[PDB]
Amino acid sequence: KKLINSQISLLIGKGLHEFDSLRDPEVNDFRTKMRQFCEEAAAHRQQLGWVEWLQYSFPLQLEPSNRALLVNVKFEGSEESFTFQVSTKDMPLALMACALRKKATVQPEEYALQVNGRHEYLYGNYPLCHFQYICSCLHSGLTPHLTMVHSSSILAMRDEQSNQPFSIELIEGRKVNAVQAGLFHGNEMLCKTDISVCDLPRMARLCFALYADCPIAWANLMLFDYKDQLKTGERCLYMWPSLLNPAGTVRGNPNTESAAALVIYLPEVAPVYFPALEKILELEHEKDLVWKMRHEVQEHFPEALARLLLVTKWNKHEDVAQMLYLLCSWPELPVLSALELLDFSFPDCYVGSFAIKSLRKLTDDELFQYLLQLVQVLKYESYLDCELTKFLLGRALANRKIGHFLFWHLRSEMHVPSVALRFGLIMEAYCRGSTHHMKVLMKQGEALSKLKALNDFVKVSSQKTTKPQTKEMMHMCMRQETYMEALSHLQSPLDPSTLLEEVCVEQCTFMDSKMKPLWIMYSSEEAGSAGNVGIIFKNGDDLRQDMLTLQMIQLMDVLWKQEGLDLRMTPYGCLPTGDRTGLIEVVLHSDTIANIQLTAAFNKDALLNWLKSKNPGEALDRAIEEFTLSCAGYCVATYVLGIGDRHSDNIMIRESGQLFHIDFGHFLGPFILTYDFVHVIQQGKTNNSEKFERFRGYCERAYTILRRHGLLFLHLFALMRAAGLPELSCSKDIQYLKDSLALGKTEEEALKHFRVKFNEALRES
Ligand SMILES: Cn1c(Cc2nc(N3CCOCC3)cc(=O)[nH]2)nc2ccccc21
Repeated sequence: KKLINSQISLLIGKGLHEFDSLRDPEVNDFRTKMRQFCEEAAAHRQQLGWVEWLQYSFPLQLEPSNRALLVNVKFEGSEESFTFQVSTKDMPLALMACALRKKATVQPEEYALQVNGRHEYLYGNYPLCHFQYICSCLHSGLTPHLTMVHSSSILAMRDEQSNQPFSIELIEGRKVNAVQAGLFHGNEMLCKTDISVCDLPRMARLCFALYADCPIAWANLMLFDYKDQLKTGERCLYMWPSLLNPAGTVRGNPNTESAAALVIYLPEVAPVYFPALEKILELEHEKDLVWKMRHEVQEHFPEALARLLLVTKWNKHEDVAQMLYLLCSWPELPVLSALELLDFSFPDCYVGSFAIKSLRKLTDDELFQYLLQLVQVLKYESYLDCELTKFLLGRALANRKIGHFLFWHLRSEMHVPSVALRFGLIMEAYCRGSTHHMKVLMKQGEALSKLKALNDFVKVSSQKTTKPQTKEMMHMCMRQETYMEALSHLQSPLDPSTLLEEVCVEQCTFMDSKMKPLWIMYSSEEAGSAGNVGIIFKNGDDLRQDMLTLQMIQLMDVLWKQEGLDLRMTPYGCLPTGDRTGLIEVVLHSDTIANIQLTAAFNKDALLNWLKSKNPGEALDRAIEEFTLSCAGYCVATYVLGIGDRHSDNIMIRESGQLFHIDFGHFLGPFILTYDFVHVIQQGKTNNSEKFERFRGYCERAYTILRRHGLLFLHLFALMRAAGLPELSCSKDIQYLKDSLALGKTEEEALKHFRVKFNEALRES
């Protein structure tokens, strides 16, 4: 009744009074409208069925021949566990019907299979092989553990989890040192840094830059307000430190004490708004030809809308109204085309609304893949109340996994003052819709706060004393009441399906490096070996570049699995949580190349003998295949993304044989093919052509599949420019993908070019 308001403030890292203190009507209009939208989404959520509620809380973790395996099935009420044998091609209902007959001695449509000690469920018309939990148990050799949960238990859980030419007067400034004005409609100008007042578009930006050559500060603002009315008159521009930047935020600097301010005046012409859609509908040499053929583009080339929207004159109101008439009648564009329109080059709200309309067909799995890029588009946005915010919030309240990651993508960027207001207001609105999930994320917030204090304890002690004494100091600090309660019994921020319960204090350690990252181990009695999970807590380094690289490798694996090619990739979870704060998922039963190299007689034998120890007898044959597929997959991945600084310490190998990279610090500027890995692929033989030429084929096929989806990597990386990455800021960064994948060249021309690069790495081996 009263605690909710106080709980949001602690959770989002900013007090609710701070929004009210600004006295801005736009912020107040957002808080009132979004709350009603979020509460209506929460009202429909309670009206949903028991299976529909499972689709929200526990989304199906699905995979992107008459095998049989035993399954341990138990009930909610009793501790009785009935183990029986089933088939991999069987439906979950068949497993439920078989479990029903076991309890009869000692209807299945009323049950749902819950994964023991996990926030995951098995349901729907899909064979057992299509589930992520089943396939993971098969390679580990473990038997799946499921619990029968009746419809009444899911329904009871739902009830407990409920809620004239344009001119401006340049007055004065106040800066520190020893003013260029320009009008923009996206990435390009409207006039020279010479435009009529009636010839001004709705999404027009007035950009400023203060300099002496030495750049000092910049400031951008919208000509029209949130209520479609042109701004008048006097305005104070709180400048941001630094030629002219149109991509930057249209909101002033919050530090009104130290940052520079510029006073400007907007001359009154009448209370002139912008004409509504109803009124709009009535009204080198290649660019002119494309605009001439505009009707043929709407009828024959719908995909060419992006090229048509760049050629249209935004500085003339006649061309804008003519284009908008076609846009309202324009057919629905596919996912790939809609992602291109979200870029800063297309600022118009109607273009943005058309993109959202085309993005409505996205599945919860597809939305999760591009979620990071969609959150970045919010930075490019002009106003708080927009279609992208409504779409991201509406889908976050429809799927709890989406709502989990959306929150963390907004919470991690709260320390940045340019996005602190927007991201905080979106999180506040989401909390009004999901009251129970707000409490769930609070437990994660308490755990990360304790981890920061534990990392600070380690950072100080490691300098004062040695490594074994600092480890025991960390152990004694963890054993405390406050630490044992906050760090136990919570949903993992890296994966909401994974439950972190008991923390194994003795297994917990730290790396003796510059930032001192924490190693946190867990265990669950209900889950068993599935509950044995680890988390790496890092503080001081920016993990935004590490996550993006790991998300692209995850995307590569998804695109390869779509064409029936499983290159056994290891896409472990990486997620930033705050100011240089983040988490890394531990890939258990794996070690670095350096640790294994340090019995074997030679360096080439070190990796092979380790595989012979973990996979004995005929199990070694699978480990070589697992290594060959993973090496070929990561070889293309490290070449396309351009991952440099590669040594034995940043390359890891699983006990099953799977090879994977870690520590992605530098990207986008050949691929390493050292004989140490080649020796494993060739089964230990000095000369094995039949085993090497197969590996050569896997590298060539993986490269061609990514070339076909070449535009997808180009569209997503262009949207990530808003984040402000140090290695992904200029047009030269996106050019690396155009050079590595060779988009301009044909399928055969790029494959022949790839063969030269493949032989270059083999000659250096
Ligand atoms: C070796 N070591 C590392 C190195 C390190 N390990 C990483 N992981 C990736 C997931 O499987 C486990 C290893 C990812 C990464 O970026 N850096 N971090 C540590 C943190 C605490 C203790 C030891 C640590």
